[PDB]
Amino acid sequence: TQNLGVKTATVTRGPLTFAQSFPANVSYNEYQYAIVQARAAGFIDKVYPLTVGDKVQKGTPLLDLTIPDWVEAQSEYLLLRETGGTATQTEGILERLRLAGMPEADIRRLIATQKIQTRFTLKAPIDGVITAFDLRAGMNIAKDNVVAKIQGMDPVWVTAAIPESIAWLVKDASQFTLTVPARPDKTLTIRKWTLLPGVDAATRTLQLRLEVDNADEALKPGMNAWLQLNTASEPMLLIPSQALIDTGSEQRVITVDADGRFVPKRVAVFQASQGVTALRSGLAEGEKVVSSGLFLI
Ligand SMILES: [Ag+]
Repeated sequence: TQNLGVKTATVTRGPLTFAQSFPANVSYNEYQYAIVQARAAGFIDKVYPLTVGDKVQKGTPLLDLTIPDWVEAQSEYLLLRETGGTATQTEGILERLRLAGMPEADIRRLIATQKIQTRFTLKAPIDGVITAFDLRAGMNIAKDNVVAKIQGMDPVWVTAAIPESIAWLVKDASQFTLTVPARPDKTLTIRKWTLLPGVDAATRTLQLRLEVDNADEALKPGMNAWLQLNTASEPMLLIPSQALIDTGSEQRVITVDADGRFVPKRVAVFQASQGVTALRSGLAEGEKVVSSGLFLI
């Protein structure tokens, strides 16, 4: 017999979810930078109040290079304007200067002020941080030289390493939980996600690129981060773990009959996890099973 107090569950067919944890490295994304490089070749000036580790916005100062060749060309052009000159010829000369590297705004300014144009302070393009920033004091610059570069933070990248098989299992962003030791947030969005086929033969792991959402600012490189990644399995018959009993080779449980009448069924488990058990053999889909309750022999 089995007096009332029950509770019930019904076998259903599904995959089992396996949760795994990996350690991510927080990194600055490569494409989100800005390289301030210089057209023409030039000497440096002023050099500003910057130290290589600073916040910058729209590049608003940075430094100034005064240049030789352009000035000579401008002077020749000015002389042509003063005398009398083919307007077209003057235009061609201007075009050559523009080609050399003249900023267009600067050329317009020179035309407006018939002032030999000579000194430009260049401003960095993006609101940003600077990755490399150390040259100073009037030095030669050439061709297109790095005036250096600026790092941006709208995005961030957290890297986790996965086994190849587990990685193939991946698919969808939802089975992704990201968390951090320093600065736990309301949470962190995962905005993009990618597997870089490059197999860390050091080990047999693929590299997972994760683009975190850095719009408010609480993110840095080499901070520490845990990627709790969710996974799954070919589908199996699933019972709600609690109702299942063995303590020996006896291994199983009770089947209802809509009659409210019980019975023993000998099931095989396969695996257990997270909160449910998956049987290899034993029960049929939809069969009823019990998840709470007690009764007497
Ligand atoms: Ag299975």
